[PDB]
Amino acid sequence: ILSAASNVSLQKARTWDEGVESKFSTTPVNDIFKDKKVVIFGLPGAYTGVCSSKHVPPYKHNIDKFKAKGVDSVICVAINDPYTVNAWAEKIQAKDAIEFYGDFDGSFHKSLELTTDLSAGLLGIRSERWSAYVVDGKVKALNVEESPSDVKVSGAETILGQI
Amino acid sequence: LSAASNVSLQKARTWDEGVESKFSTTPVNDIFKDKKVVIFGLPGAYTGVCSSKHVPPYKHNIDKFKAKGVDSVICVAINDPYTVNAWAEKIQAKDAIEFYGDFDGSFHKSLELTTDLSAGLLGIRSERWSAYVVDGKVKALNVEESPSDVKVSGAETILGQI
Repeated sequence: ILSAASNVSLQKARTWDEGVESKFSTTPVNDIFKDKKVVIFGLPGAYTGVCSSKHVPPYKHNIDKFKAKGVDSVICVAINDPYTVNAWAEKIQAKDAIEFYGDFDGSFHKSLELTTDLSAGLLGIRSERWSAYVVDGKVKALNVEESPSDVKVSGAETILGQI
Repeated sequence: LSAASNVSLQKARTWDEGVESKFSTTPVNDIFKDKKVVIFGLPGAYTGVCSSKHVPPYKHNIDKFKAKGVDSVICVAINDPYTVNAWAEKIQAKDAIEFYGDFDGSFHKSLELTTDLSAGLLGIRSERWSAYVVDGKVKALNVEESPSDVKVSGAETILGQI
């Protein structure tokens, strides 16, 4: 726990991905942010509110503009097991354009203090809706929606204008 | 205090739906009270051999169940209700089987049916089980030895126990 803001995300956590493929390997956060320009956005979770409606698409549609700015990878993370994140990623044909990761522990977001209680909505403790541009592990730009159901500042359009 | 042949009736509640705003939840009484219920739980939506060998058999024998007087056949899992639904739709299992969620895990925790599946990248989930409950009392209980096995919680078995 330590409010993300413009610091070094590098905390010994790790995230997931796949589609029920047996080995269960996971990706250390270093392999994701070290020596790379990363655009990453998180959301309440697969199959929820306005995630798979207004949040994800914009990133897929501007995948080129991102790479044009030198972005190494554009990733979507969510506190969902990697198998559901994938089912969902397939459903909205967002894979191949955006790298989807899971954070079933919620440990990734917990280390950045980006978890919020969405038990009223019938989802457990989840992540807030955010986006950030991280260079070699350092947060150059951070956007956290005031309300997880809003897509006012974590959209692709915004972060893009910040790189 | 694991489940065995007792009264499931514990003040918990389960879910369902498909991102429809009201967020109502179903009290366990409304589910088991005065009814013959066949219920089976599994590790979770989009996992191992759940949506492959476990669910189908129940859908395919939905008639035989009702023939025996079963009021409802339900599938429960520690997944939010929106994912359970996405999954239920995907495997065209709805309309045949009532799918519920247990995001709290509270339902299974009260029956001591939770197991740690962190190695498989799923959090704390439920074991793979099936049970026939009459007016809240467990007349038959089947808990797989290993959550990945479908040896005793299948539809075929529970059916032969009603």
